[PDB]
Amino acid sequence: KLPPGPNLLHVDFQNTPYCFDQLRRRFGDVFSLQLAWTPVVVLNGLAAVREALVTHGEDTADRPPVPITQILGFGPRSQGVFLARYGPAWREQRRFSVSTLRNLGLGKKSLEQWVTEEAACLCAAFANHSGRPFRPNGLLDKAVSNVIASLTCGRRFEYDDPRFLRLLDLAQEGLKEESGFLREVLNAVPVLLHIPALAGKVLRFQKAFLTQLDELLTEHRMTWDPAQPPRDLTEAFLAEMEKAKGNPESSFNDENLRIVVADLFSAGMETTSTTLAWGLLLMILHPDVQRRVQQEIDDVIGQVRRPEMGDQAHMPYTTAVIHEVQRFGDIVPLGVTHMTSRDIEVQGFRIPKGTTLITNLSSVLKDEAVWEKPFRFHPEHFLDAQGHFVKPEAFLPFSAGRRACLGEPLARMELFLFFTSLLQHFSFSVPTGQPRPSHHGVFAFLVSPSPYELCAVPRHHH
Ligand code: HEM
Ligand SMILES: CC1(C)SCCN(S(=O)(=O)c2ccc(Oc3ccncc3)cc2)[C@H]1C(=O)NO
Ligand SMILES: [Zn+2]
Ligand SMILES: [Zn+2]
Ligand SMILES: [Zn+2]
Repeated sequence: KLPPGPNLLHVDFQNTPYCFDQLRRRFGDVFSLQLAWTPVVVLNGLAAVREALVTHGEDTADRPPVPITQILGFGPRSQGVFLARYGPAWREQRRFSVSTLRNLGLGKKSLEQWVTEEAACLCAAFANHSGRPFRPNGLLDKAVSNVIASLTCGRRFEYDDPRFLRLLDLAQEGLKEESGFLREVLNAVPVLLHIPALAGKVLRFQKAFLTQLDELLTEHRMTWDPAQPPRDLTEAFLAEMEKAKGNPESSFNDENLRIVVADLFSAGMETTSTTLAWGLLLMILHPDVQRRVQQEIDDVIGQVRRPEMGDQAHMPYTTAVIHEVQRFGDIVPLGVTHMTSRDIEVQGFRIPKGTTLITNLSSVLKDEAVWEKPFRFHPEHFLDAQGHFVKPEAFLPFSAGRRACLGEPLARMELFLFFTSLLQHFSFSVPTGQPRPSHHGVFAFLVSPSPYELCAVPRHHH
C-alpha cells in the first residue's frame, strides 16, 4: 500500500515548498516522489510527521548516507551530529553536546547574563548607525555567532575582527553549498568524486570553513588549562579525547573535534540570527505589534534593567510574538531529511526501508486546519482570549523525535533575550522613503527574509 504520487522534473526547485502544497492538495498528506534513483516520501501535517518521527521514531532516526562528506574528514567514528548516521557515533556526540551545553550554564543564570552582555554589544552597534537605514543581518549574525563561539570556543570576537568576518563569510557560503546542485549530484552519483577538479571545487567553502576553525582550535589547544574544569565545549571534548586515547571505538578523536565544533558553531549562527532577522522585519511591517511588545517590556522589566529568562513567564505577549516569528518565518520549511531503518506504516501507507523522508515542517506551521490565519503574522496564534500564552502542538519548528534540534533550548534563550533587549532600547521602522519590504523569504535550505533595511531609533537617552 504505497503512497500516491505523479517526478524528476515535475518538482520546482526554485520554490519547492509551494510545489509540495500542490502535490499535497492533489495526492494527500503522504505522497511519493522518485528523485535521482532515490525514493522519497514527503510527510505533511502534524500527524504524518508525528507518526513517522515519534510513533515509529526507532525506525526513522537515521539520515540518508552522504558520501561527499568524506572530504570534510567524515568516517565511521567521525560523523558530527547533524549529518551523522543513527548509531553510536551520533548518540555519543549528541548526548555529549546536550549535556556539555547544559553544564556550561545553558539552563542557568551564567549563560543568560552572557547573552545579555552580547545583546548590549549588539544594541551599541545598532546605536552607532545614528538612526540611518541599514541591513541588520550582519550584526545579528555576529552577535549570535559570539554566543555559540563563547560556548564552543571559550571566546567572542570583535565585530571588526577580520578573522571573525572570514569565519562568518565562509559559513554563510558553506551553507549555500549544502543545497547547491553540484553537491547533491556527486553525493547521488559517487564516482565523479575522484576527478581532481570536481573534488577541488565542491565544498570549497565548507573545507575553507573547517580550515579556518582548525586555526582557532590550534590556538585554543595552546591556551587550554587541563588542570582546571573545562570552560567550554572544545575543552570538554579535548578532556574526553585524552581519556579515550587507545580506544578505537570512541568518537572523541581529532577528526571529529573539528566536525562537531563546526556543526554546533555553524548551526548556532545561521538559525537564531535568521529568525531574529525575520523578527525585526515583522516588527517594522507590524508596528502595532512592536509597540505592544515595548509596552509589555516596560510593565515587567523597565527601560534600563537587562532582561532575564524569569521575565518570560510574566510576558505572554512577547512570548507569543517570538513564537509567531518562528512559525511565520518558517526558517527550515522542509526540515532535514531522515531515512527509514525498517518498513513502517504512516497514515495507512506502507513506507519501505531505505526511503528518504522529507518532514514538511512548513505544512505543520502553516496548516490551515490548525491555525486561525496561517498565512498572516498573527501573535494571537499563541494567545487565548484572556491573553495567556498557549503553544499548540503544531508548533514544530525544531521537528520531533530523537533528532529534534538539540539547539532548541539555546535558541529559546537567545530569541527571548536578544529580541527583548533590541525592542527594549530601540524603535524599528521602515526607512522614511523606501517601499514596504516583502514578507516572503528567499527559499534555500534555510529561508531568510528578502533583503530589507530598517532604522533603529533609541527610545531614551538615559
Ligand atoms: C531558531 C533556531 C533553530 C531552528 C528553527 C532549528 C531547526 C532544526 C531542525 C528542523 C532540525 C532537524 C531535526 C530533524 O532531523 O528532524 C535541527 C537539527 C539540529 N540542530 Fe537546529 N535549529 C535551530 C537552532 C539551532 C542551534 C542554535 C543549534 C546549536 C546550538 C542547532 C543545532 C542542531 C543540531 C546539532 C541538529 C542535529 C540534531 C541531530 O541530528 O540529532 N540548531 N534543527
Ligand atoms: C559541520 C558542517 C560543515 S558538515 C556539512 C554541513 N554543514 S553546514 O555548515 O552546511 C550547515 C549548517 C547549518 C545547517 O542548518 C541547520 C543546522 C542546525 N539546526 C538547524 C538548521 C545545515 C548545514 C555543517 C553542519 O552540519 N552544521 O550543522
Ligand atoms: Zn577554552
Ligand atoms: Zn487562559
Ligand atoms: Zn537604551
